Amino acid sequence: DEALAKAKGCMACHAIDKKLVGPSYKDVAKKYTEADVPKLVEKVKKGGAGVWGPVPMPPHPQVAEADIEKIVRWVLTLK
Ligand code: HEC
Repeated sequence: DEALAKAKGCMACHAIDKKLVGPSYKDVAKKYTEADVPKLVEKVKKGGAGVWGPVPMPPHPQVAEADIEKIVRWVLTLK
């Protein structure tokens, strides 16, 4: 949910309705659906670049994959 995203440092680089370093969560929800959850979860975990730009999202080797999936399913409901 939102409190979890913020507890895991996500909202330093992402906001619901505007762009910061990474895409807005509303743009992420517009690009993907619940079909894509497994793919997004790997991206947050392993990090990486190129889908939205050249600046990489760092890996998250110490955030539980269960928590990441929670944040990701919530991101996707922001329409
Ligand atoms: C900067 C220090 C970041 C923090 C911390 C987090 N994210 Fe991020 N994210 C960042 C960038 C620069 C990008 C674009 C990467 C690219 O391919 O261009 C992203 C991307 C995402 C995405 C979209 C993934 C994709 O479309 O391939 C999601 C769903 C996302 N980020 C979620 C997310 C979560 C849940 C974070 C906290 C656990 C998190 N990000 C941190 C920059 C940064």
